[PDB]
Amino acid sequence: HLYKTSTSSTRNGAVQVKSNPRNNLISGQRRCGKGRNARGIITARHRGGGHKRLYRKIDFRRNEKDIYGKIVTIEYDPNRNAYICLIHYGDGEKRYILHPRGAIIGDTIVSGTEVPIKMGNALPLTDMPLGTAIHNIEITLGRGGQLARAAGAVAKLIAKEGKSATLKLPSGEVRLISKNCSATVGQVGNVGVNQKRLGRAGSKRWLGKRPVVRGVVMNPVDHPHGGGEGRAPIGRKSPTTPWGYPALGRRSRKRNKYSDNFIIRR
RNA sequence: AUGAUCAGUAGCUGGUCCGAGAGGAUGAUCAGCCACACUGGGACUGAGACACGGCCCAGACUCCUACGGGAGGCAGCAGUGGG
RNA sequence: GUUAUCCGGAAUGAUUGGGCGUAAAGCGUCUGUAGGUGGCUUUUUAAGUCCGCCGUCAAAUCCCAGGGCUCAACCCUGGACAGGCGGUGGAAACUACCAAGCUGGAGUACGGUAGGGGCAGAGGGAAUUUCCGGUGGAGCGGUGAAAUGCGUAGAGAUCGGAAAGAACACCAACGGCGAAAGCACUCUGCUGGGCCGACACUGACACUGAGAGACGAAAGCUAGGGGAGCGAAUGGGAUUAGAUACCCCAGUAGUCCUAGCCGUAAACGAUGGAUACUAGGCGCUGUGCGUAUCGACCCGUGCAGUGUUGUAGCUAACGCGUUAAGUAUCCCGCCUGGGGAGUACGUUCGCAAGAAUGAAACUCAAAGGAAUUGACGGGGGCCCGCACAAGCGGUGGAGCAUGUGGUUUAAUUCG
RNA sequence: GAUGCCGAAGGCAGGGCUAGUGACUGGAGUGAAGUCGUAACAAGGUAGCCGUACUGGAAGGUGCGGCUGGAUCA
RNA sequence: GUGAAACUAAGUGGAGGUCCGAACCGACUGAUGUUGAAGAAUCAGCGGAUGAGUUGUGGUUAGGGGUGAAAUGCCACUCG
RNA sequence: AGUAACGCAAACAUUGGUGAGAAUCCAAUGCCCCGAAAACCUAAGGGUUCCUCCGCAAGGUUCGUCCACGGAGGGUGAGUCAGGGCCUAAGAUCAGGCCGAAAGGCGUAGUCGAUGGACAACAGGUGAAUAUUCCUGUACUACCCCUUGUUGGUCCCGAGGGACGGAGGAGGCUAGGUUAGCCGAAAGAUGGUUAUCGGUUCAAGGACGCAAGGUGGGGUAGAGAAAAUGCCUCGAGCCAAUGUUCGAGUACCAGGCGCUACGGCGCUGAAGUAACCGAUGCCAUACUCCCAGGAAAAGCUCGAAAGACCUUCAACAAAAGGGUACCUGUACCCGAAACCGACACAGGUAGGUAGGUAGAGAAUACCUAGGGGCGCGAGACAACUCUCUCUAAGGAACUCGGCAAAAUAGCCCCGUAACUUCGGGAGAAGGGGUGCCCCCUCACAAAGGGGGUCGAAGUGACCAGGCCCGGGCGACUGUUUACCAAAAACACAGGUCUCCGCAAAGUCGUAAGACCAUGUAUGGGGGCUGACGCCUGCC
RNA sequence: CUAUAACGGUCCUAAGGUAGCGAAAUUCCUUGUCGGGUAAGUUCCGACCCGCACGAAAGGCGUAACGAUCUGGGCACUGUC
RNA sequence: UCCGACGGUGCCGAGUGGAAGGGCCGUCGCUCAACGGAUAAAAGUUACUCUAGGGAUAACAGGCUGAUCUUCCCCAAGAGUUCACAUCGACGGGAAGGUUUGGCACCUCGAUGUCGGCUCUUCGCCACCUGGGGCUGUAGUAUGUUCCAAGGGUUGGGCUG
Repeated sequence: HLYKTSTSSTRNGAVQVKSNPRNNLISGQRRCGKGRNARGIITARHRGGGHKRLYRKIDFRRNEKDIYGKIVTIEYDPNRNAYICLIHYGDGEKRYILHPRGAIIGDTIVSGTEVPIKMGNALPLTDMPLGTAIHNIEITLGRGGQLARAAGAVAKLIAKEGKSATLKLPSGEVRLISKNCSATVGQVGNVGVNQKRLGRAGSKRWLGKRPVVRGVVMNPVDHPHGGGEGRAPIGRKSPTTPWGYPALGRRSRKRNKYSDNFIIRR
């Protein structure tokens, strides 16, 4: 840790120390996915089970404009770890929005064109100096996708660029997307919240997904490779079904091809 | 902590040896005091020793035996063995 | 006579008697409890201290004077001493206690000054690298030479634009600030210390300080970010007898930020802090004054800071020299041969790497400091010989003479 | 006499501490002055050393920070 | 106790796939059986036991295909 | 071969009745076993196997006047229970439509389907077999219509309320139990005993809404948005186990009086209170804490640009009137021999109630209620086999292996090594006491501290770890070859490499569609490795 | 002084196995050798070591606790003998 | 062999006249070697195994046979101080027995369970001990060798299956 509110670390005593939640909810939920990795005919792509899910919620695109706000209190949501608060616009529109950084006390929070740049709400990139700290960009002028993982959701820019295309995605290198888009302009979601360690699985891993490791475990049928006294013919192409883990490369197009540039591969 | 407790070592002092002195090292002989006297423990007698040459019990040794059972201990003087 | 053993020689633990810039030695720097020390006046106490006296300090040793064994050793009279402790009757300057003050100590307020002091948040300029596009050509990069590498899927160079990180020229100065470490582009916000000046006020409320608490260059470590350049490691090229170095082309951790941790350095002025004194000549910052300051300036008076053929003095010498290792006082830390060691063991601290405290056996008789003479130097300054350079001829090639090694031989004699 | 308290000899379990010893093993001090380098001392010829980190037959090399008990006109 | 912090000594509280042990679940070892009670379990011991635990009911995937902490087991006393 | 077997080792016999005959039928006197069970109730399934009167060749691995056997009759009567009926999850189907050779797949409006949610009573008595349904006493809910009072009502809704989750830690209170009082009976076949045994019950509804550690009102104004934003005047509402009354000056009830085919029915019928201690029960769908922060709809309530309605129809309430509340199952069994396994095979199988004594305990052992003796016996009784007791000296010396046994195994207290990421091992190891009575209080529910005393033994019964040392491997818990191997196998978290800014990669599919994520590179997917510590070289 | 011979020379490769460990569940001959345990022990433990085919995350070297794991020893208790 | 290239030959050539093609004469292409050559073109495992058959085809074992192995014996230079044979005995030879190592693989793969230990034995012999004898470089006490004879008896543990 390097910032305040250090992550609690359960000292030794008995391998690990699970827990038992207990809270309340107030509307703002449909039912969320509750069928486990399936399809109705074939599970497809194994690894995925365990209960403890539900609770979906919404609010992403944000069509509201020049409307003040007031972040009431903070709140956490399953799956994605980066808070979501509950805010409270000047008028009284019940929403959530991705919890920026320095807030909780309400702060400003406001969307629309020509608004105070800091970490309010939606704000068209068309009106942005450099953009050293955005948040969640959108492929189009209406969606709210891309890096929605508030935590670590970073994507610098290139000061002022024409042709209506900039954005500097993290591990995704740099690409070109419409400029007529908007974002929360937060680019924050706490990094220490994910800095913590799982522990030793059991009551922390399975409670979210089935075993992630498979191993050779022999059996030429159960897996493209296997057999032998104990060792495994690794490297000799052993991916589940013609895959190819040694890079190779994918995603091939010609017309609607990738508009990303630079993209270094070391 | 102006240092308890613990561990190693040791009788104390008057004095002795050295040193110009201070100090340092010791305290054999003579004398005062303390402690012990086969080892551990205990009491009795008596003004006083719970007492080398007193008693009782236990232990390790030495010696006697009709082995049933008993007798001793110089860290008093002179001496023996041993070191 | 030898050996053993204590003391002396050892002012080599020094209380009388020593030291810590370089020889062993100030802990890396502050704050601060206990402890040690503490300005000036009067009164008082008089505990310490001092005077006298009364007890005890056994005798015998030791010492002084005097006796007896024919001397002496030895024995012996009296005295001295037993440096101490307690008590009583005094003395009162000093130290200490108590009371009332004073002020030069120290502290505070008022008004100003300088500074990279510190923390946080912004913003500014050059350059480097990278991405895209234009122009254009075959070379570029690099070295003592080269090569690896980048190049005609066309770099470099050049121009336009973008992204990003770090440090921030000049001013910078023998400068300044800070306890130390350390800290410099500009701005704002909060904040510490130092200094001067007419003063106003308290009033010694002080100094130092084991333990303890806090701060710590860089490197390193934990978690999360960032990453232009540089660059441990590592991979190639080159050099070389070899180089798993120096040098060349790349390059990871790291270097940067937040938080926590480790606490070490020629943490060096290698000379701990505080105070009072002792010859002088030049360089900063505040303030007073100087025909009305007519001026760049002139004459003082304080803080901090260099050099000095720096004097006395001090020092082994080098050197220091009122910011002295000069003359003194207060208190704390440290050393008392070299190697082994600042390691081993144990305790404590740490995530780890390790830090702190700290031995002995054995072994040598030497380690070490300054300075002196000379030599040496792929150190410097200046100078002389075919010494080089300028030039001619020659050797090493050839046949032959001769000398020497090696070989051979009974010897192929010796130097 | 019996009984009870205290109680030495002696007995049991588990620790601390100390001396001796121990396959094997680390570092260190010496002796022929052997083998491979020559790292330091004159800028010893990439100045040296201190702390720290990594690497290497070895002396040692390299990075960062710092000092000079560094030569030189820089 | 420190200027304020970490610290420490009680109490409170309460976590831990924790410890012991029934129901339950899962089953290592020995014996009795193995034309047996039973086409394989019982008896005397053992492991787990608020847990990635277990169970009742219903549904979704099913063979060259599904599922699988994959034994290539299982897919209803059969099966790579 | 007529050998074995006649199916857990919870033994059985006797006096009578009936019959041709009965050890196993029935009746009576007992033994014995179980006692959170081989009791009862209920779901699934089964499904008439329940009851009664008869018969029995076959089915009951003995007979049988016995039977869940056969052959004839009789018997499941609730608007409140349950299933239909409203609503809804996984999921199925699914107009038009999107797709696919045909077939068909997928999928929405909409429409089905639960172990989910939503209105309403019990206590007695009666019958050979049923009963919260028959009967008696006392109550409740919803709809329609009517009467009275008041008031504006009003869709496939908006909003509120419904939707419940973990674990852990306090108190009260209830089932129920014990003691005492009271009532009734017996006061007694070896001594003593005027005191022994039994009962002491009692539901909903309604009122009460219970000294309470559960959970800020009200009024006015606002064309965009509004889980809403500003003032004023006073501050004291919901939810809720239990108890106390009415309900029961009743019924029930020990025990009698009569009858009796003797199984059982009529009549009558006293006491019916208090104190102490409860639980994994209830208020706690709570609260505290914590985090892997964990269904939907309807019923209900309220509001609806007061659109449609508009002296109306309706809404609320009152008589807590009157009428109505249609259709089915509901017998028996149900960790049981009528269920699932070919049988009456000790195998397997969800939920609920569940007492006394000792004990922490639904442990264990012995007793209640209640349910059984498991359906071949009697003698003999040697070898041998199966399940066990007790066993001189020594002691594993057996053996592939101390397998199998034995033993250890209670609580409190004292004490406890190497090592440690120092959480542990430490329930190490190794010891002592705890019985009973009396006294201190002639009880402060226990416990402790003294004294005295009994037996060989005092957790003395059941129940109830064996410990220590060194070493290989896997960190561990967990999972796995369901019916011989469950292990250093597998799994696990940690680390790293690689692919994807996406209608994803990738997986299912000829397609559509869809899973993967309504997430998103501290995401996710695939491979190897795989706790941590020191490290992970050259090519 | 034998061995050792760290040194050197030479041939062959992409580079030629570093640290640690090693007769270890992976060295046939090794029933190995030395030392400890036993009256005796090809079993086990501690080392040396000439590891025939140990070896760095298809992991190497350690490692508290944990496991109905595998191997060996001792005490109490056992006719298991 | 078949598939094909090309020349010659008016042989034929599906309406006719030609042609393509075919036929005939002549030649060429195939480590087609596993070469009387199955394809133009095709390597392994199966301790998961399954099925059809046989011992005419193996493994344990019986049997035939049996060089090797075991035992005994002949000639005999020498060792044993001397001396060949108390004992032993080189260079070679002849047999018995039969449990070793093999061949055979004759009878059994519509099957006869491998080793070892434990329990309980049976027989023979060139029996180690007890008994009766010869020689002895056997003094005695004890041994060496040989002959008859087994009547009987003939061990407990550490380690390893």
